[PDB]
Amino acid sequence: PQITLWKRPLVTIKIGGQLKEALLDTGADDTVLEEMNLPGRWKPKMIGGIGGFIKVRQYDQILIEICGHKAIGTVLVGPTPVNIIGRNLLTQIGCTLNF
Amino acid sequence: PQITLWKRPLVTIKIGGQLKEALLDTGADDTVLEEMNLPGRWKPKMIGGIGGFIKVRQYDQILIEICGHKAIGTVLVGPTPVNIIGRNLLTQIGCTLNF
Ligand SMILES: CCC(CC)CN(C[C@@H](O)[C@H](Cc1cc(F)cc(F)c1)NC(=O)O[C@H]1CO[C@H]2OCC[C@H]21)S(=O)(=O)c1ccc([C@@H](C)O)cc1
Repeated sequence: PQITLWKRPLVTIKIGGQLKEALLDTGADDTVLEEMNLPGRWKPKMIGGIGGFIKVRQYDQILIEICGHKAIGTVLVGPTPVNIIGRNLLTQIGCTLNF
Repeated sequence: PQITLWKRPLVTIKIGGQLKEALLDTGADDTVLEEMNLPGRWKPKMIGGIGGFIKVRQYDQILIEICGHKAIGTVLVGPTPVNIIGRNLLTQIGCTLNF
């Protein structure tokens, strides 16, 4: 799909058997999801944005189905206000910006 | 132009006679620029992100030429880690997401 930007670019995702809504975010290098129990081994990490930093659990090789398009990669889990699909996964589903 | 996301979608903007680079950010509702000298009256405002909130100076009806495309709209100036072009201006230059 082609998505205009008059509204937030929210898509439906499937991760860990759970269904969520997530913002397709070209301003995010990596994917950040609100707290969830994601199976696997994880390493602590810190990430920063507007307003400061949050502590997240770094998970590698996580399967996510983004708008029906499958991708595997690093997924950060922590206290983000919103689920964010970052460029690490946008590249796998072939997402481009167009103007 | 069509832009892949293997690298940050950074573009050159011209605002207030000054040249800057700014991130095309579909996850940002609003445009927020690193500290800069913008002529005009401005209103105090607070905006939130991953780490919390920052105080910014709000400038309305500001002209920006983003990658050679002209847009006029609100520009927030404050302690952002990176210059971000948000949806309020991306819609004006016809930016879309495509996958
Ligand atoms: C400038 C910040 C940006 C470049 C440094 C990085 N960020 C992405 C932005 O797209 C962000 C998305 C966002 C949307 C929300 F609705 C809520 C929220 F908390 C975050 N937008 C944002 O802060 O926008 C501001 C301005 O507009 C407003 O609307 C939206 C909120 C307000 S990040 O998320 O911090 C982030 C993502 C990933 C990493 C690692 C994994 O790489 C680090 C950091």
